[PDB]
Amino acid sequence: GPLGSPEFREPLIATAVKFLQNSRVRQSPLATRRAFLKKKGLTDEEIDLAFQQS
Amino acid sequence: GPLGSPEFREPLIATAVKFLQNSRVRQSPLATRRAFLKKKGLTDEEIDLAFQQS
Ligand SMILES: CCCCCCCCCCOP(=O)([O-])OCC[N+](C)(C)C
Repeated sequence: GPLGSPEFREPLIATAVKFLQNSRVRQSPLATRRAFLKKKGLTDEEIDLAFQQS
Repeated sequence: GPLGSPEFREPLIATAVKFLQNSRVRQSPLATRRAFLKKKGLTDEEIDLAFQQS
């Protein structure tokens, strides 16, 4: 968010990448994968970046 | 937060541990360190765990 720092967002993005590459996760619909990352507190941009990197 | 999976919260807690171990950070008042982590999106439960592991 607007008052946060990259240091604390970067591990969430990194985990999200590993999440999106995981064989269990990949069996769920794209929207469900995105909703899961949203419930993890990731911003729309962070989710989009995770998908790019995955 | 409570809805987060350990897969995502543990790496964040790990990041908070590194934060709390930092020499400059340790110079700041306790309340300031906790509040900094709160504005990063950690809950008191997660901050307590960070301190526990620090
Ligand atoms: C390496 C990444 C693989 C992650 C693959 C993870 C598979 C999802 C498991 C379902 O998660 P959850 O139960 O919503 O979260 C746990 C949070 N609590 C149980 C609500 C407290």
